[PDB]
Amino acid sequence: GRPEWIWLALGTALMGLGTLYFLVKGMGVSDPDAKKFYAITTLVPAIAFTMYLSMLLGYGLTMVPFGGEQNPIYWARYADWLFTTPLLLLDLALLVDADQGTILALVGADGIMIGTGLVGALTKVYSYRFVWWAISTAAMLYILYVLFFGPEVASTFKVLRNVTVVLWSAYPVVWLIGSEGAGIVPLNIETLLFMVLDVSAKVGFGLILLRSRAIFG
Amino acid sequence: GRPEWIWLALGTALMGLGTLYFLVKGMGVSDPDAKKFYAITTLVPAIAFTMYLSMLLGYGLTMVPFGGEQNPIYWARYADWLFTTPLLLLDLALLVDADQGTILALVGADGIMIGTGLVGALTKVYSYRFVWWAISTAAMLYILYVLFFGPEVASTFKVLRNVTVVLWSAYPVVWLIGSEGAGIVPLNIETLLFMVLDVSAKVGFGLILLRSRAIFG
Amino acid sequence: GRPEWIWLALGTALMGLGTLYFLVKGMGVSDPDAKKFYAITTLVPAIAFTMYLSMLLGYGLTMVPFGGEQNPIYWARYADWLFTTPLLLLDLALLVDADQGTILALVGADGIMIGTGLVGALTKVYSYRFVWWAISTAAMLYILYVLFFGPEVASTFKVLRNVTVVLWSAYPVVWLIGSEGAGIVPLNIETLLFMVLDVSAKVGFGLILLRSRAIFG
Ligand SMILES: *C/C=C(C)/C=C/C=C(C)/C=C/C1=C(C)CCCC1(C)C
Ligand SMILES: *C/C=C(C)/C=C/C=C(C)/C=C/C1=C(C)CCCC1(C)C
Ligand SMILES: *C/C=C(C)/C=C/C=C(C)/C=C/C1=C(C)CCCC1(C)C
Repeated sequence: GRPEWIWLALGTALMGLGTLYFLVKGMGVSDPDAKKFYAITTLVPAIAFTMYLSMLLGYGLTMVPFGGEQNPIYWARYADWLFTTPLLLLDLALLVDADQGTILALVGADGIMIGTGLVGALTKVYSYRFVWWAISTAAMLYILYVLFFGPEVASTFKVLRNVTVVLWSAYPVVWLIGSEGAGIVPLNIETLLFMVLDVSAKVGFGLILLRSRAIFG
Repeated sequence: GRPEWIWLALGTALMGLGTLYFLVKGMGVSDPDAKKFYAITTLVPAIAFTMYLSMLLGYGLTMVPFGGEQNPIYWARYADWLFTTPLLLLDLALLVDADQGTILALVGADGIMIGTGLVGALTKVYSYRFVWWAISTAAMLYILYVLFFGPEVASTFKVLRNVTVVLWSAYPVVWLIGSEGAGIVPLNIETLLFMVLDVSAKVGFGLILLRSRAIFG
Repeated sequence: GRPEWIWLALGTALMGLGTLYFLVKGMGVSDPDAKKFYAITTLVPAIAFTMYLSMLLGYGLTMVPFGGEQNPIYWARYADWLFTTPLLLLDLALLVDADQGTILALVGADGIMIGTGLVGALTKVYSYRFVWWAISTAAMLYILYVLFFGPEVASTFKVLRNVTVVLWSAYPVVWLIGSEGAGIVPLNIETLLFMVLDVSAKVGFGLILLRSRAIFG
């Protein structure tokens, strides 16, 4: 029905498989630290899976009036990211044994990032949408700042940090030019971009982490 | 007005009394571990109380169109379970000194279980409701799996585990045959079943736990 | 447009500045304990800032029918308080090294306090609104009870405790006489009162705490 459906179906499938793979891979792990990383990393795509399914079936989709039109907004993404983005930061923070003050800063900022993103997404005054985008972006930049200025461990963290910064930074650009923002890129193509980003930031990120010896004490 | 009102009133009352009883019972406890179990166990029915009240007054009730009808759906249950089910798992996990990786797995899975349950409850495409029910059930079965394959302590945990598995497993069956699912059992009877299950899984479970010497260090 | 706009604008500004001040002030802190207090205390007004902005732009405002009228209800306050009030309790609890059982009690009770407040705010049956207000108030009184009956540290905690009790206690009175309750005080004046309370309980509270040597190990 909706041209973006194929990407949602493929997104659902790839999150589903990634979840199952990490579930299997994690069986037999007894190391307490390793358990933590498997739990976090498996839960990410499991949640993403349910929200991709939500969007595919049309449950995670609403219409937001602005700019003199009914704009199709997939709210289910913010429900996803609200839980998955903090968990991904938690993998990075636990990897470097970050202290609780820094964890709370990252989680807090993340919560704000997604929350303002959501408000932006559903705002009916076109111009205001972008005020929310700017605040959320500030919060993202704060997160990237902490990650950078807040041997196997070092090495794996550096790789996952670089992966994070490049992928996460693309989301505000996609949002801004997409159907939630300027509407210069059509929803179908926006949906494809977000699937590639999400699968890379969840399953891609997850394969790198769970194959490393850093997760083990 | 609504025939199920009596069960909601009785549910409200019994959660209310259970909360007060556990509040009193917990006064004077100085043991740090015991405090944790009293806090968790008292908070469960306190939350359940407010949501039963919500449903009784009609605040926690919405109409969901599907199958060519306006179906009365008490959404307030998912608001309740979203917080109470994780807390009940937290009692069990703390009882056996489970590690944080296992706690996060259980909490995560629980969140998914209830979240998908909620989406199912509010889904307007009849057939899709059951896709959500199946996912949520998978998550429940994962939880039951971890509880089983993930002396006073051992003994009390075994009793509370068995209580949990039997009561929790009935919820998907009640949902499936109830007004949220197949609609072969009328809402009034469905409401009665859920009250008996909820009071047994919260106050019943809570009496067993708070009377045990396992809670003490 | 709305006469209360000036207070929302001023509220937004003052939370914004407080956030920036605490962000700057916190740079260079290396002490793990101090980090925790800076993270918590900076995040409070940051969240408050976004919700004040929400209300100013009109996003955090809905109309609730009751008493034969369309009543303008700023729901964005409960979204704010839901996260900021627990964080403020967390500052106090960490200050006195409270145990996890007490933290969970305070957080739990807080969650209930705000949650019932929200339900009250949006309830369409006028008389029921006040049942919810009474429950939420009970939860508040429980919180105040725990704070009181549950040298620099002692001294700073006593000052912040006294600040908390006096400011927090005014909220139910403002709600009750305001546009959410009895409607004897007009929304503009209610909005002013809440701004003064919020800025005092967040920035005021935050200046006292972050200037103390108690935050340091
Ligand atoms: C699995 C999903 C991931 C890792 C998603 C990350 C999402 C972001 C970093 C989104 C950022 C946004 C902004 C900074 C501006 C406002 C719009 C958002 C929410 C797309
Ligand atoms: C106090 C409440 C308790 C212990 C409730 C537990 C609820 C469940 C285990 C519900 C499970 C469900 C499924 C597995 C399938 C989908 C429908 C649900 C949410 C009823
Ligand atoms: C930054 C905000 C703060 C510290 C707000 C605290 C809010 C309260 C203590 C609100 C309490 C309420 C009641 C006890 C009764 C019901 C209405 C409420 C939610 C206003």
